[PDB]
Amino acid sequence: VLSEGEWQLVLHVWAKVEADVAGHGQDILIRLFKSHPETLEKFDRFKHLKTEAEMKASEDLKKAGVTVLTALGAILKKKGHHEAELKPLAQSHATKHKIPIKYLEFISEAIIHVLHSRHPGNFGADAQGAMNKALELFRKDIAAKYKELGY
Ligand code: HEM
Repeated sequence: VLSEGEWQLVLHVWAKVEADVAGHGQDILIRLFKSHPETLEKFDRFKHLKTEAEMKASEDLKKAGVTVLTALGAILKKKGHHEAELKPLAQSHATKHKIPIKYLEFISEAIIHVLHSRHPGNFGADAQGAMNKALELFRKDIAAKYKELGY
């Protein structure tokens, strides 16, 4: 459970992302792919991309970044009341895309990495704490649906 002050922090951080959704989302996916190459293999849509330059130049990767962050942004703004929004993502990711929960931990770390990279001196220690908590809560709640389905 996050406090109100912690959710306020999360959403102030998210306001930074909303100023350049496609940029943050592309950066997040690139970091994920480069740090954890097994993640890229799950995307028939992107597995042609070999080099970071190709990833950076991929307009479709930007579009995927918008899609991901649009969904995560809406989720965060529910401030934990996100059962309706998580259900379809659990189903798709566990059963169709075959994404292990470990890879959600990896994308969570990518988010923190990219926020630090883009906002040096402006991503506060309190904010990092709160954002970690929010992402932990998301993973816990998705993980429960995975467990249900045998994943
Ligand atoms: C914050 C975490 C995540 C969010 C909010 C998210 C959100 C989404 C959304 C909204 C879609 C499109 C709708 C759907 O199929 O359900 C999608 C598709 C997909 N996601 Fe995720 N995702 C996340 C993490 C991951 C991770 C970590 C991976 C892989 C390592 C992954 C792999 C995929 C794949 C393969 C697709 C289908 C892409 C396509 O072929 O168009 N997702 N995701």
